[PDB]
Amino acid sequence: VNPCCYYPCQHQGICVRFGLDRYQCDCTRTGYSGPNCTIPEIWTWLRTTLRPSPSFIHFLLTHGRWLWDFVNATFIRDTLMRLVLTVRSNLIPSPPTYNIAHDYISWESFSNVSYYTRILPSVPRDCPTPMGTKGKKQLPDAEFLSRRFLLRRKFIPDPQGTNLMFAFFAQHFTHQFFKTSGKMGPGFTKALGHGVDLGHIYGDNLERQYQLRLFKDGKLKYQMLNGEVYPPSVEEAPVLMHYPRGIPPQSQMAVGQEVFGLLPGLMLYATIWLREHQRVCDLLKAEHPTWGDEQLFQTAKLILIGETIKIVIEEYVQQLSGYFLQLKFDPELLFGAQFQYRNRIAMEFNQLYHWHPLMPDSFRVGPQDYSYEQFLFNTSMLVDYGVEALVDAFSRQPAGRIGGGRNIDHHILHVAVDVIKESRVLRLQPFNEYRKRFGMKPYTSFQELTGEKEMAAELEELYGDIDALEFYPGLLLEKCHPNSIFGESMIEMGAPFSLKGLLGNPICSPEYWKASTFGGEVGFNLVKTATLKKLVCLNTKTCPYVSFHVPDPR
Amino acid sequence: VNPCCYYPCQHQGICVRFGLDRYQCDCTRTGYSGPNCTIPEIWTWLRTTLRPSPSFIHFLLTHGRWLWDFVNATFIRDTLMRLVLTVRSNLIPSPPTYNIAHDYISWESFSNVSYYTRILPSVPRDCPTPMGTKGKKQLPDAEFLSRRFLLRRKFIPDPQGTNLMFAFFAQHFTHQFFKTSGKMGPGFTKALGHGVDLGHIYGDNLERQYQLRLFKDGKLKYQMLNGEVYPPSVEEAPVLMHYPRGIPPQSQMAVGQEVFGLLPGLMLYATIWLREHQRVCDLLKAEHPTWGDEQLFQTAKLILIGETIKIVIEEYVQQLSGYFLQLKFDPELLFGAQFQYRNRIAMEFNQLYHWHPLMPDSFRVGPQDYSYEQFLFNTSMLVDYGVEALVDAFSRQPAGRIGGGRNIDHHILHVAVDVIKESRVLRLQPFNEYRKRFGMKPYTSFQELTGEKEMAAELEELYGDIDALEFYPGLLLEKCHPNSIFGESMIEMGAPFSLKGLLGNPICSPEYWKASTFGGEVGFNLVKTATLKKLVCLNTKTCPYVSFHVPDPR
Ligand code: HEM
Ligand code: HEM
Repeated sequence: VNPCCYYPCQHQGICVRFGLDRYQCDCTRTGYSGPNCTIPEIWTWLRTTLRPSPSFIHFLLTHGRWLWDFVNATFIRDTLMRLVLTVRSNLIPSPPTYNIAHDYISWESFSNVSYYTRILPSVPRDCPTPMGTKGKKQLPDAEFLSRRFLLRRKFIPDPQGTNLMFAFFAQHFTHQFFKTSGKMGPGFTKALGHGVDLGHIYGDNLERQYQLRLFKDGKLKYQMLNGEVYPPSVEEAPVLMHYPRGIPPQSQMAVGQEVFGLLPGLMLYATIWLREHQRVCDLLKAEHPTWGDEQLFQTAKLILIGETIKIVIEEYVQQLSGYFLQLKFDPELLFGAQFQYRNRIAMEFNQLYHWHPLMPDSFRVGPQDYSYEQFLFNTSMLVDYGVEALVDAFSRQPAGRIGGGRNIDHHILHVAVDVIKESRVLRLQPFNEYRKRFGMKPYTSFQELTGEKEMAAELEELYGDIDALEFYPGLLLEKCHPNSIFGESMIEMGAPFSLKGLLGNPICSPEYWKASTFGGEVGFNLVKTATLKKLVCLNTKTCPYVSFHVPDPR
Repeated sequence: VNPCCYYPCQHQGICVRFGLDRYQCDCTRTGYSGPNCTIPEIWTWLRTTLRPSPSFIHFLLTHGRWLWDFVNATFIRDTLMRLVLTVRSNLIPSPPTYNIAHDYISWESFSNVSYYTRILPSVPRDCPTPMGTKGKKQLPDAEFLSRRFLLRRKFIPDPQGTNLMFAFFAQHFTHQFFKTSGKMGPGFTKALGHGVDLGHIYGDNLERQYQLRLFKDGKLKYQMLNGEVYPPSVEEAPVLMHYPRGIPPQSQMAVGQEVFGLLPGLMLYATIWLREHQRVCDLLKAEHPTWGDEQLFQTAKLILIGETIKIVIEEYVQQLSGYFLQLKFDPELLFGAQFQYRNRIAMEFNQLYHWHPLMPDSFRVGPQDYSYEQFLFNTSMLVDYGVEALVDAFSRQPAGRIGGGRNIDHHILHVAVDVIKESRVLRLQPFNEYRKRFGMKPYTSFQELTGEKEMAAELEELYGDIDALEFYPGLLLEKCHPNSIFGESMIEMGAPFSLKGLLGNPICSPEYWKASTFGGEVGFNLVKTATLKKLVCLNTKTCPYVSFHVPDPR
């Protein structure tokens, strides 16, 4: 009973439940027609039938680097880059649609921005299985799936050669828009602003942003330890910070994102970006002696946002895609498109970025391995080695494979367990529903999913139906592409959430991406040539190896 | 000293002050080039030179109704309507640009949404005149300009034949997005949501919205006086309401916008829309017996927003434009355009909608005139005459001319005085700067402005330079078009602020304007055929004369 439990409306048509026993699919401009939105318009049809396999497109982006050096040297770089942007971005709705409270559009869902859109509604709470129709009557014990399948047995490094500089960049970056409320529950972001507002550096709330500001030359407060510039102490900026009970204000560093006390990893980066902010303030001060503090501050936040979003497209995403296409951040590729410039980070996007397999077994800085119980919460390590050293270290140690399964180190394995349970509170739909939704074809067996027989078989025994595989488990347990860090679904589902958040940033709008926004060519060129090496090395007394890539191929 | 005081950058290029003594104009994609953004690209040029006079275009929209009956019967209705939408909407920046605190783009200006964008920055606080360069060293005494020029001498009715149903619709409507904070100051809207969020019916803050809700069938609370449905008392919904000290809870009606106790006018309408909400709830309940309260509520807010925004385009704006073009609200005209769906109501747009000249000398309901001291705060009048009667009355009494000057009745003349003083705190730029900005040509004399010699001459004596006429005074004192309620500037500056707020509503987005949003065809057709007569008459026991127009031409 309840027709919408059968997920009847295909090609993202919407199932509105009508009088009691019946329902209706709204196929408004889905490209399909008829009662379950399934008969293709001739165009719709032709497009889909000619669309090449995802797994195949991947290989073309990792086919002969010669041809791609040539394509990268022509304007086709720009064409394909525009096209990646448009095509991938169209899959994410704008304005936002639903949230935990509403599986319909409402104005509230549209304005209460403490919320996280979901792109697919809840499994209706009146369905037979907790997953709709198919599946076991009661889901697998989370604790169990994680120990049995997610847990690191033997460390598998990522084949693409990702290092911890990347692992930690990703952590830092992600934690400016993923900040689940806790005190309100799942759904609910405390990181309102919903994207690359650099609130991990400056604060999710103004009051804290003023607490971290110097209010001189547009600068941010800091402290000076040994030779260098390190974040101020909670002594000099009250701000808050989560630190294990019994750690003292003085020894705590005040940062922006309250969690970053947790590891050096997080702290390292927040130091680089504070140093970078100061630097930019001074160039801007030099340029405009009139400016005054507030304008220097705000213009600096804009440059650094421009920097962050360039480094992410041209270096971070270029590292984990592994495409030979040279990606580029040129906002102007979208000025001819019908693109909306706004973003709402989705709860599903939060599940998908739960990629803790990157974290290794121990942390080798210098020639000494550190345990997690030495690394996590170590307050001195940063100050002791200094930004230069740690960058080099993290740049050399490899990060783990994400996809494939059996790779979450036990110290953090509990997190993946909480993720699966949140999928459950969240009532996230099946995996495959999301597969369909992101333009992919559903798995017919776990054997197709995994790509082996042993796990697949037990997984089958547990879930009961491939059509009942939970979203996060399936994401992590799917077969990796060739010799890649994850497989098909991570890229096809993750990529649109990521490119809309990046290019849907107001800065990229024709209205804002003008040189004056940044304070004239000076500022504007700083965002236009930002580079990870430049970020680290211009703020360090000596340049280490800095890369998202593990060296030389060693 | 301070180059930007001379307003150097033409065609809305932006004057960034550089090292001390010098500055630079950023002409990024203005269509013009060179140091003050003045040399036209050949396209830019050709367009502008071929653009017909505004005053002329107006006459074409009030040229032979025969030709316009034919154009209205073809698809050209839709073409011109699309074109009005695109063309007018392009003049308003999206995302928002500045605010009182920032005359540069900043992320804060972009996210602290208690703010009101201004489309042109402040007169820099270091300029010689308070208006930049030109003008008297100290501005005209507000008190004086208003008594001398704004004040109603003899009532001039509006020639277009606008009535008080319109006067009060406009008041009600406007007060859902103009809610200056007071406790924070000028700048600062308490009506966050910035547009047609129907927060005048439902509340600017959720907590109050829950206080006004019944939480049964999606309905809103109410009370039953004599035969009809009237808003609940502050007794039954705490909510707040501004009522003159000493009025008791029971006699106060609880509404949504706290000010609406002030007049029957405001209350009358809030009664119609509460009755309309309930009605819609029931149709929706009838359609979907499954639905439950929250979804009925939210789907009703969406229908009523759709209604409000139709009635405004096809009836309200059609009444005060007086064009023979039949305007239409069809969101689909913009699905091919590059339109951004977001709005931020501007402080200037608040000044311009300060059009208090509509209010008459006394209020004749029935055959008895009421004084302002009988009308304002009269708690019984609504209940005493009932919605039916008052609609008829207000539908017959004519509203005053807006433009032209000398028409603000003394009882409310003080308001216009506060407006001019807020223009001053706000440091709003000259009038003409805004003229240029909205694609018009500046006045060379007050004589050109006004269109007579006596006021113009004294005005000149007071302001010192035509290029120093304050924005609101100039708006109200400019010569009315032919036999129209206001003149050129009110339409050319007001119209874009208005059409972006209307069509930049999320509901109009391709993502939302689907039948399901509204709950299937039923709901969707209610927004698609909404009419003022339907609004009033389907919620009243007997249909009066209902119009924005004064009858028959009498
Ligand atoms: C490889 C880098 C990492 C990435 C990309 C990553 C990503 C994430 C993300 C996206 C969240 C969700 C945040 C929210 O919405 O509130 C999260 C939560 C969490 N992560 Fe990580 N993380 C990483 C490394 C770590 C490490 C090293 C630890 C170990 C200290 C860790 C422990 C946790 C915990 C405890 C939570 C919050 C509690 C919970 O979800 O139940 N993460 N992580
Ligand atoms: C013809 C209909 C009217 C329109 C279109 C109109 C419009 C406005 C607007 C746009 C505001 C600004 C609201 C804000 O930002 O806070 C306002 C303020 C005000 N109006 Fe009206 N109004 C109308 C009739 C009236 C009447 C009849 C009165 C007399 C009781 C009145 C008295 C005021 C007062 C006292 C203020 C607030 C104080 C101030 O601005 O100093 N208005 N009006």
